[PDB]
Amino acid sequence: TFYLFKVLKAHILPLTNVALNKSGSCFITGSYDRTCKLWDTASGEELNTLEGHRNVVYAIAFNNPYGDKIATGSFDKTCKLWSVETGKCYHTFRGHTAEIVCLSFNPQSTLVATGSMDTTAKLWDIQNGEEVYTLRGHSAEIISLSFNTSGDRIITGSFDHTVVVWDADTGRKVNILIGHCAEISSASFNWDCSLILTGSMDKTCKLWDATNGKCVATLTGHDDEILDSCFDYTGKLIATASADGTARIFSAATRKCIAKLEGHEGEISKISFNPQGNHLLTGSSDKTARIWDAQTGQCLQVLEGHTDEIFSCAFNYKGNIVITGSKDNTCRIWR
Repeated sequence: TFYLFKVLKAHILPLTNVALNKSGSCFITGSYDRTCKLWDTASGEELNTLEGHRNVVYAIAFNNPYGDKIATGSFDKTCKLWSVETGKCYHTFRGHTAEIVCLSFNPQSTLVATGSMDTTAKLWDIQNGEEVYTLRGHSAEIISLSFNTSGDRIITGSFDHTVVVWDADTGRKVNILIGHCAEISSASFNWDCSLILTGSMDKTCKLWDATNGKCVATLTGHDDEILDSCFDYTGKLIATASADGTARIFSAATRKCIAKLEGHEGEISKISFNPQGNHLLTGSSDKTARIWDAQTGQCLQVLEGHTDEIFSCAFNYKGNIVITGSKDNTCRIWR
């Protein structure tokens, strides 16, 4: 069971993304106010404010597990890198020829890979400051992010109905996953990193082999667009969020649908498992952030407080706390 603590209104102009640190201590918030602000979960104090960008900061993440540095991607040429210790601007990355919307880091806190709407992805060096490689293999916007454990590969999802699997080693395409009939929402690796789970706007979720890049499974059930898809910490199960307004739970190995999650008055935006793998969290357009059991299908709790749609919802890494970003430019914590 979860409850509201109090309310924290992050900004008054539109909020882009919410992301927490590994132990749950910290969560970052970006917005249309050209800024990224640094909040901690316990105090609620805005630790630092990250100013310097000339536009809306959209894609932000933590250096998790390490969580000692911050990168921010914005609606310009820019990617900036900060530390969490001090709020100053460290590294400069310019070169993308369109809005930068998707970024993620590498194992060992290597360097940074940025997915931008310039139809390209780029790898930039950080201890040094170089862009080292340009990943050109898409005909459309890159919107999704993933790194495999060990960081040998990077999968780039795009609006051209294709996933391209790059190798961080060479910087060339390993294989190109083809089969989706509409824009791809999300994609990430499982525990083994042998299988890739993709979702798309063509009512389908597809399950690919990481080895050769062959499509092992095609999952049916949703009646409209798919907005998100996820494995859990174990990789045994599969969760899919859709614009059908329903949430579906499959098997990794059997792929027969195990359960349907219903009770929604709206678009389902986000999906995520707890670190334990026993309940499941949903943020949606209607009134809600809701919590389900992965095996029942029953809604264990509906917890409210936001005044409009919820685009973000995530556990911390031991399921201690839950954080949600909404369209009312407010982030709420649930203990």
